[PDB]
Amino acid sequence: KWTYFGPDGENSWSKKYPSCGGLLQSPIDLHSDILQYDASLTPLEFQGYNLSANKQFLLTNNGHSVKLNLPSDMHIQGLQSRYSATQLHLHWGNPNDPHGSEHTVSGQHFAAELHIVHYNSDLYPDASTASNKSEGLAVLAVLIEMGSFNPSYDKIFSHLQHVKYKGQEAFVPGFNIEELLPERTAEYYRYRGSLTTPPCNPTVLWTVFRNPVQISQEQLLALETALYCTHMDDPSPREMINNFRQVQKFDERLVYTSFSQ
Amino acid sequence: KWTYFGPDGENSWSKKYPSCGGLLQSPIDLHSDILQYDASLTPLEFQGYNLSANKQFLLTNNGHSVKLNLPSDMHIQGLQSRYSATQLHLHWGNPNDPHGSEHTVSGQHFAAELHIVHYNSDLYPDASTASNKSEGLAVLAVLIEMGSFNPSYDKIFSHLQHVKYKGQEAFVPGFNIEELLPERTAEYYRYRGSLTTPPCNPTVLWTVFRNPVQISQEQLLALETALYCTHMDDPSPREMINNFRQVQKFDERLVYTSFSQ
Ligand SMILES: NS(=O)(=O)c1ccc(C(=O)CSc2ncccn2)cc1Cl
Ligand SMILES: NS(=O)(=O)c1ccc(C(=O)CSc2ncccn2)cc1Cl
Ligand SMILES: [Zn+2]
Ligand SMILES: [Zn+2]
Repeated sequence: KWTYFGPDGENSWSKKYPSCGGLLQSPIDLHSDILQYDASLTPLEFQGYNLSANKQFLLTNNGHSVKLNLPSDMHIQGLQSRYSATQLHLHWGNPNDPHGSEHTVSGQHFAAELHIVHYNSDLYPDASTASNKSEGLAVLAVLIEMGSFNPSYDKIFSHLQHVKYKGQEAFVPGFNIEELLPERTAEYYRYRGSLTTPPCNPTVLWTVFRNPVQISQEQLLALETALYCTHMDDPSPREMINNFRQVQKFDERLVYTSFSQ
Repeated sequence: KWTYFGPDGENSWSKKYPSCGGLLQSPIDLHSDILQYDASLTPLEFQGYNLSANKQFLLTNNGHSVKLNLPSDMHIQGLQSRYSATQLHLHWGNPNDPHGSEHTVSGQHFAAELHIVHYNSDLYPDASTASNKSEGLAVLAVLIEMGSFNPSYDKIFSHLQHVKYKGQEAFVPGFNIEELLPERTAEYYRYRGSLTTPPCNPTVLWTVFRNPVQISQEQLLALETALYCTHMDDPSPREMINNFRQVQKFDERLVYTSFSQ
């Protein structure tokens, strides 16, 4: 029942979820004083991302974001264990303030952010089990800016009116998830952090790509107006808007970059 | 006991201090989309700021900042009530990331920030009693950046070595506190917010001057390195660094400015 707004908003999540008040919290502001190039951050490879258009994948409103379940044969190659996909979801702002990324760069929000959540399948049976274990999760984050219409993100957004309320589910035909990543995926920021939602487990290896992708103003408006945190029949509806956490203190951490300049 | 780092850091303040998770929280990012010129915002008058050079004022390290006590005949004229001074103090970062103001401007931190705390003396007998009451407090905030040596800030900084550890004290001879204000004090941001420290009561009328002041690199490194949060005998000393709160969400609200151009 945590939220992003009001009594149950983010400054109160530590009252029920202790790790939200603990170390290694995400998101953070990516700024020069804390960046250091690391030549050992070699390119990731995205395997099994081209999902069959003849198969379908479950989209669900979970009361906090919209998530698409992903198959465990989809994985990242190039980390020190195989990380297999489990779901992707987004964070965004609202129609009058389309500035709802979680990570910021030199103090600036992007319009929205996509997280593709993977868990260490070499060591764990599922993401749920991985989530409270050492380097159990790895997230790929894409910063999203207002720009051109994006047909690939639209393969998710064209289903939003069928998942408006908490608990609703819809099926999305498979498409190539790598089309949601930006240009030059070899350039990224890497750091050790946490889930950005309760229970804020400090068990995530973050990769934030350097380059944003664009979606249009109309696609942002659809995402910002389609969805509710609450059930269909709730007499106290709450719009799913501004579902991003503020940046966190970077208390002694560095962020490592695969690009020098 | 509340701190800015570790288990007792800002995400954890709302357990004991519930207003830290309530409405009207400060600090905030001051960015162009939420600014609105208000011609009602006339210049404040700083009355009794030229402190008798024949009086001494108590400087303390209270384990959270360095604070200078101020006399109640020093006040602001121009508000709906008279607001009398009680104390000033500062917030800063650390030498590896020397960007520790509390307010930001277009997403950017300044090096440090000075707050001159005043209370509504027309309504209340002292700042403690006013702190949790309607219209209780008014703070002037000066943004600080690195540049020229500043003799006036040195009137406080030259006593830092005497207040290294928590509980220590020193006496500062009176000087003209208006020298700590920037140029063109007619130009400011104004909004209703809260204490940025526990108990975070939403009872502060903020005035953040538009223009920063400068201190030298050596004065800024002194402020960042001079003080500890802990008592002198504490076998586990903690440096007093990064003593600023992260910015808070601020949606469907305006910050009024005395300047348009
Ligand atoms: N916003 S984010 O940080 O990318 C994030 C959001 C939700 C989840 C999960 O729910 C993973 S499954 C789980 N996690 C904790 C406790 C039981 N199950 C994981 C991640 Cl990495
Ligand atoms: N950082 S800040 O927001 O300028 C701020 C910091 C501390 C104090 C006080 O200590 C006011 S006196 C007091 N406050 C709360 C409880 C008992 N006494 C007041 C303000 Cl406005
Ligand atoms: Zn996320
Ligand atoms: Zn302060």
